[PDB]
Amino acid sequence: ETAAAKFERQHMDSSSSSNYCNQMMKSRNLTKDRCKPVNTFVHESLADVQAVCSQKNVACKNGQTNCYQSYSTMSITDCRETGSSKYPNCAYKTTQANKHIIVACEGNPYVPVHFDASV
Repeated sequence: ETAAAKFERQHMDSSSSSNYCNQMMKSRNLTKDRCKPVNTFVHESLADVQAVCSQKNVACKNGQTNCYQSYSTMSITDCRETGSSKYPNCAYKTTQANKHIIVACEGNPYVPVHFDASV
């Protein structure tokens, strides 16, 4: 699995409910080795998200310079692990929102490889 493929698996859902995160985090294998604390799914088309790599260049949280912020807000779902959540039964809080996304891009083709933040 490539870095680009991994990004699509972990963050893309172009296809809501209170149990969305509980179902999605498991189906996308984000709770295999451990309960991933937080994760975000983007409901926009792959083309629209891949297009962010040519948008607003901004600094990455880690200090690298290959991050890009979307010019338009995007429909996203933030997943956050609850306190009562215990592996292997990872429980998540599903929250829908419309915000600008920031992703790190790499390669040729230059595509998203890391979801940095939502603003």
